Amino acid sequence: MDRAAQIKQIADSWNTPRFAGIVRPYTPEDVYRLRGSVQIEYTLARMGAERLWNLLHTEPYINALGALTGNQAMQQVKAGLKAIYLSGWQVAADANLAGQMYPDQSLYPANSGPQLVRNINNALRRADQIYHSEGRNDIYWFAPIVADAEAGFGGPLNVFEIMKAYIEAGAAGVHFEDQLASEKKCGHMGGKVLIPTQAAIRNLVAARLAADVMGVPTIIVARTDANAATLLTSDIDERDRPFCTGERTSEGFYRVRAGLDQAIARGLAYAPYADMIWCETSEPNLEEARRFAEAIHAQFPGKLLAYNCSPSFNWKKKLDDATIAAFQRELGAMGYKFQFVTLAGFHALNYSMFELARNYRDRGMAAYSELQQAEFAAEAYGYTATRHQREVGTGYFDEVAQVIAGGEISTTALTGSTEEEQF
Amino acid sequence: MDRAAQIKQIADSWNTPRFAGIVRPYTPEDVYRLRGSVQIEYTLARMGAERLWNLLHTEPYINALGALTGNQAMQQVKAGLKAIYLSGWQVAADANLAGQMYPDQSLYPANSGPQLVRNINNALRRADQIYHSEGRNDIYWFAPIVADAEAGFGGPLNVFEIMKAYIEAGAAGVHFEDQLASEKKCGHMGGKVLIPTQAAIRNLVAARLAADVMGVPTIIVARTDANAATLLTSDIDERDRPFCTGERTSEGFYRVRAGLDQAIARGLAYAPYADMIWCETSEPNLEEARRFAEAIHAQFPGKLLAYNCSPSFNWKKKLDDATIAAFQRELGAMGYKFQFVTLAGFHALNYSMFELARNYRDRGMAAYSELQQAEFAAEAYGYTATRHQREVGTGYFDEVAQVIAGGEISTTALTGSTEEEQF
Amino acid sequence: MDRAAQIKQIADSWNTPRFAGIVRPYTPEDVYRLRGSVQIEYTLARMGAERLWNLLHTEPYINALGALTGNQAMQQVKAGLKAIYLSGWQVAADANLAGQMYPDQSLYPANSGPQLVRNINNALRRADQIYHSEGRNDIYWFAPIVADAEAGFGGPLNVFEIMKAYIEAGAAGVHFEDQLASEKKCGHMGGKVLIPTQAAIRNLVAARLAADVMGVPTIIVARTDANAATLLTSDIDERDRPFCTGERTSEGFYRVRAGLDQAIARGLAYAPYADMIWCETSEPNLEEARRFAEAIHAQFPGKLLAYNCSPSFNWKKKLDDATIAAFQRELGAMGYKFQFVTLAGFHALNYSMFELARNYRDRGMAAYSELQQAEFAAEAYGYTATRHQREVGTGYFDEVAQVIAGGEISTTALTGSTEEEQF
Amino acid sequence: MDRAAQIKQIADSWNTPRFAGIVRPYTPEDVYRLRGSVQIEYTLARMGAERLWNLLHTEPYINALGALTGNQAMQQVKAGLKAIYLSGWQVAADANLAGQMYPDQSLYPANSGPQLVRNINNALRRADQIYHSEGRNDIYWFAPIVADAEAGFGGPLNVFEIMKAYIEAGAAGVHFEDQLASEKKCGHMGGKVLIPTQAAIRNLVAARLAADVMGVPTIIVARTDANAATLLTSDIDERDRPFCTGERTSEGFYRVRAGLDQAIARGLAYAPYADMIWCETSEPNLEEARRFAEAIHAQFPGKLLAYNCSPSFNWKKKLDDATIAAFQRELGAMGYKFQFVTLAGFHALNYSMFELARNYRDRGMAAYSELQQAEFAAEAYGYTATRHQREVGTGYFDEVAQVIAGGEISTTALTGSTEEEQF
Ligand SMILES: [Mn+2]
Ligand SMILES: [Mn+2]
Ligand SMILES: [Mn+2]
Ligand SMILES: [Mn+2]
Repeated sequence: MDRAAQIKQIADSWNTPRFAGIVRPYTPEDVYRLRGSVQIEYTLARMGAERLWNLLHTEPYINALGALTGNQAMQQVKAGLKAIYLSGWQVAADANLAGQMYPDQSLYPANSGPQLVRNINNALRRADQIYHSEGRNDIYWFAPIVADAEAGFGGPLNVFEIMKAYIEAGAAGVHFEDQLASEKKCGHMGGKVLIPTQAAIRNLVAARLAADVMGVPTIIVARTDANAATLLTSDIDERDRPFCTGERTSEGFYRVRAGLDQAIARGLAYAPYADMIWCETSEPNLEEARRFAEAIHAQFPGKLLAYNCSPSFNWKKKLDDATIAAFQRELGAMGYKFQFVTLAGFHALNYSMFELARNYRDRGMAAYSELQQAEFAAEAYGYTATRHQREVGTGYFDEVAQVIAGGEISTTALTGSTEEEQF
Repeated sequence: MDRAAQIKQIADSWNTPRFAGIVRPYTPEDVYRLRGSVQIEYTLARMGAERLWNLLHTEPYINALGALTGNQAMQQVKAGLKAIYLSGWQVAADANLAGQMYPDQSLYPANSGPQLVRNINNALRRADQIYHSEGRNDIYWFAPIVADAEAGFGGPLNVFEIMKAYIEAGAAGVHFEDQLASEKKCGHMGGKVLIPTQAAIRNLVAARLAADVMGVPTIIVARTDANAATLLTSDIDERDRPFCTGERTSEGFYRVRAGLDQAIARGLAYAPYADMIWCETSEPNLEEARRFAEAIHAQFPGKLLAYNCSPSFNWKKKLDDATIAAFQRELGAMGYKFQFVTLAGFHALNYSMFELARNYRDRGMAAYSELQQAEFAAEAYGYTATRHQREVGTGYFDEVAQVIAGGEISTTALTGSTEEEQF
Repeated sequence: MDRAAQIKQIADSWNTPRFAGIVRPYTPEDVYRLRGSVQIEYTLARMGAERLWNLLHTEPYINALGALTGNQAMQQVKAGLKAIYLSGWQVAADANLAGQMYPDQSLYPANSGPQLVRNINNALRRADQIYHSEGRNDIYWFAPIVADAEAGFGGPLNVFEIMKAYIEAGAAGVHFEDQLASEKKCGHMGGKVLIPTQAAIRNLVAARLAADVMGVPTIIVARTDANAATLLTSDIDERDRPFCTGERTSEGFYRVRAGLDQAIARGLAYAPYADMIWCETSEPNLEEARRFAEAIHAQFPGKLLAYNCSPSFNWKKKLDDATIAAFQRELGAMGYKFQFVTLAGFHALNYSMFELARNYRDRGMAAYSELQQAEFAAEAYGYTATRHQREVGTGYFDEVAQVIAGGEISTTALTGSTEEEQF
Repeated sequence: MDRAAQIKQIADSWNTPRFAGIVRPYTPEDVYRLRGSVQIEYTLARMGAERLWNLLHTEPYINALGALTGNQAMQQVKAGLKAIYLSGWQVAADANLAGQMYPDQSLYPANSGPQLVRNINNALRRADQIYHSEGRNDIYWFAPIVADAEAGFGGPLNVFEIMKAYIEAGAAGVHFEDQLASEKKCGHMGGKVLIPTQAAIRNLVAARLAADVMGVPTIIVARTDANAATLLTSDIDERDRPFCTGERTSEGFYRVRAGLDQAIARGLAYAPYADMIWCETSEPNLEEARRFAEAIHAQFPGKLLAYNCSPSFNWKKKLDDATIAAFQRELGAMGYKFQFVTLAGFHALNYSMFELARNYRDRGMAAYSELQQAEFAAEAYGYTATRHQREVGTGYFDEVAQVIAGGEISTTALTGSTEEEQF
């Protein structure tokens, strides 16, 4: 009976040092029933998961920046960062399948993040294909990507579906938050509304079930928005009543005492279900992170923690230049093994085009010459995109075109280009 | 007869200073027969063509940069550039509906170009919604976009469809080139192939017909890659026979004598069927542009020209600081009223992120600080995206939410945000 | 300061027979503040809106079927139906931008509906382009489409965005229903959850404010699932308190007294905020729809109703042939001016393909030739797709190529075709 | 090296009974150089191509229908067809990412075809998912898909790129035709233009290289339109000169003597670089088919052929009902192991909706109840889609939902649904 052999193999897989901490309130029987008859392979997802787990257990910490194009993810890997962050904020702003500029209010189409992850993996694969074609070895391009699944884009089935989509697109890891989908909001926005703790756990179980049904040890990050969230949908859950002042808004939200206490309560509740815990934060406060991490290690020794080094903070207002300089080392040492500047891509794209565009209006081609000279200078450090035809794969596609002809083509592109003759 | 007015009203619109020197080898009765029973209204396109036309005549010249995201487009407009360039090179590298990193060899889906125009206009539309709600109006958001139609992605029927798609999306001008569509290549790549003059003209006719059928006076830009391309597909056209050496390649291609000679032949053929002539060039050489300008102006005095200040040139290697600085004034004088840096969008993005990522790898939040610190300094020039919640409409959608609510609303986004607290 | 002229124009358009007894809890100045500098024209939306309203005021009733491709819509208009239904259920199952087969649980991307409207309006537009070129005009092609906006896919902001999307696509009417977005099911599935009355009203205001913002009088259709829904998110609304039992579920949902009385409570609550009321129903019961009409008209005389002649009912099981044959004429007398078979596309498509497939396995082209004959015979009833090159516009694009070629062209498609030879 | 060992794995995988008599004008080392550093698994494409090969070699022949929705493909598999045809034509008319209705004139976005293969595999994945959850085995859902790549949509790299696209979407075979890509049109349209035989060969080689790089034995079908095509781009190939009259068109096309001898010249040139050969024909003439099967097998013994049972033929005009009944049986014994009704999807869809729309326009719900009854009748033969909630996976998701809850759930959809009361 290969039914009983398959369920056997599911079970053995579940019972390894990965998953040591974690609870699955479903049998292997259940996963078997719901995964169909043919097990599809998700190479980039599996590789990304295994590589992210190992980095997280073998590095001081993993520091990322959000990317909203493949070209950005590419230059992040070229610089030597070992993981890539997929910001829903950045997706709303400038990269969704509605083609709109959106504030972080869950207004964009739900397949936007997965498609971007798929685009980022595609850029990374072309980089690798190009490097491989030149017999280079100096970069491992399949950087784990950690993706924003917001509040699930609805109910647990919506969670289940987006988890599967992120895996198909090949994400190493996926974060889910405890906000009301109908009213999801940026973590550094007012008006945040919590769901019942049991609600947030159902969401996390749907993540893991999805991941199991795809047969990938995708990393589940449980985020909580409870440190600032002074609104709750329902007082039904015994764990949430203690935080309810017993008053109610004209929409019938329950008012709650937000602060590290409600953040810790949610963190503790979610941690048997999550590979990593994320506590949204009003400011960069190394002390608040020490107390949050202390609280969580108190009952969950060595549980991975992630920290948002948000551009949503005015860093040099909240902190002296020495503390900033040490911030990621300090967060490192408390257990925050994954740290990510969420809106790095937006700020990098918007500021960089503003400075070029404004100098261009003023000084025309002087502005562009200066950028091209900055790009040449940066070649000493790894940068190469100044040679933009090679950068995007004109080299690679020329070699394809030559294998297809047999050496006899008058239409080789990189040969006789301004790139080969002026750089 | 209501039909007779419609056929009269088309004709009247053709017989205006807008179409002063340009030939339509088809009749008002034709446009009528092909345009359906209902006149659909393309506001963004009409506005853009009318303003692109008025600007190219009023202003000394109009310099633009390539946008590949809505955000790049909008920061170009905020920095006071009066028009946006849509590079297909850029669509191919990092912004196409296949989600692939591609060289400039028409590998991406043909609807990628227009989807991006819509996306950009969606962003300028949200910027305009924002400024309007705030009673500001110190900026004109609806900058006209000039878009890459490459070589029409195939036959004249393809040219027809991609022009309509671009007008639907709100392009002000579209540019077609005279490369073989199966073998289309960056203009600065080797191994480019010409179609005959009559085929190149069929494409520009199909493009005006598209525009006449939609009822919009869209600027038509005709590009010649003949300045460098030494391959041609047919010896069929009288005007081209003079350039064929007599050699033929193993593929079939007729070899031709490239040079300013061929470009002038092509430009002069195209000039009566286009609004603006763009001679692709292999170095940023002003005498070459002067020679070309006077050649067209000899026959077509006051005909509009376009110069691609290509990042595919190495400006300091090829020019002294004085020329670079004066380059665009020079071109404007010669009659080049639209000057564009095609790959600006690409190099801003890649350079900016390689530089943030690299500094961030060594120095953690100290690097991100310097970007935030620079973003604040940039406000002296009119940069605002440092306050990123407001930049992308958080404030606009609050107003909408409060109007929907009466005013009784607890889930407002911007009030209570770290953005109001710390900025 | 032409502000005051523009605000006056907004106000006047609101005091017309259209929008008689239609409540807007907002001012013309609010609309002015949100709509932006510039007023983009939505020709199909305007036409469709204006036409659908006239049709509901001059016809015994409009009876329509569900469409999930252009071709389907196209043949519905060819058959003489005057309007088109866009089913979210059908989007779910076989026409969504995730390209997944889903049950009706809002598991698909929220832009799938508006995309499908654009595609239909495209097919219809080409049908029109063809007929116009051939000089025919026995069909008016611009049958208004009524589109499913489910429960807004989230909050009032989610509603406002999806309305505007539908208006860009060219919908005449959009329905919203009073289920929770995260728990949205098919109205004939079990375990539906209502939101509070004040919540549904906010969604219907967001809808209108979207329409006002876009200068288009789009039909708004408030749906209620309160006839069958035994759950509710919150007892906050004074108006809902009567229906609550006081039991709450293990998830916190308040049990309520599902039935025509709740359906009626919601209908009367929504009626002043929508042009059309639709009471979902669990069997085709004329007496039921009589009660419901009497109740609404009791307090809102004239109010247009809409009825789902759902395929989710077994029509033979529930009704004799006499009533089935009378059903739509009876509803029309009651004020159900828009009646629609939601899953007509689904059953037509799956049945037809299964039957062809089943026969083709056993009998090969013997089976296909029966269909091919069935199709010729259908020419008695007005079918023409049997000649499938002319059906999709081979002739029309041939007319375009000729105009382009100046009559020339040795590549015409329909000259030489097996269609001219064999049909 | 591990390099030499990977190069070998490639070399060994070619040196097998598949690839039989198949020339690659490149080395395993070439595939290694271009394939990047990781090799991604492609389960559906590998299963599809292994199964297709196996069917084509063990069944008397495979007969398949066109499909333009997953639902159409679903039902094709359920009625018991062993394979699915993806038709570029159908994609043009009612299934393209332009959302346009198009004639078969290569006017749609190239990734349309691959996007539709994804959707269909998804549909079959959810059917399989359902049948597993109900513990059924009677149907094998993973029916191989044969998809249209037209003329590669451009140069050989466009062929490279769409072949990959088709593989990562899970296509089992892809077909390529020797018409000029910019003038590409229906096999049964006039005005077809041939590319040189050397160029047809590059496109096939491009196809094999893509499949080899993704490491999947995708079935390549070479198609020729040289039976009817009387135009050619270049008289350059020495195999093509014989058929040149020496006349030229104004466009510069070479007139050629079209017919079975030209199609046999193309078939014999292409045979060594394809697994299966396809001669496009103007009528369902069994003699023509024997003369082709013969010409080809004379030099390429046991070469698989494909036949288009085209709906572009008026079947009962050209043949007696005796010959029609026996048509696929005969073609089979001649060696035509793949036989497909290209446009079955279009005809099934347009017929069934026109018929219902017309009946519904006259007799209202009497018309719909006749279809539903016709649907119930069909259950005798395996149809089940009349219970439409179970068909699209409401049951499957109810089980997912119940495993996430652990049995404490009041929002189960089939529980209390009209489907479970009336069916
Ligand atoms: Mn987020
Ligand atoms: Mn280009
Ligand atoms: Mn629905
Ligand atoms: Mn085809």
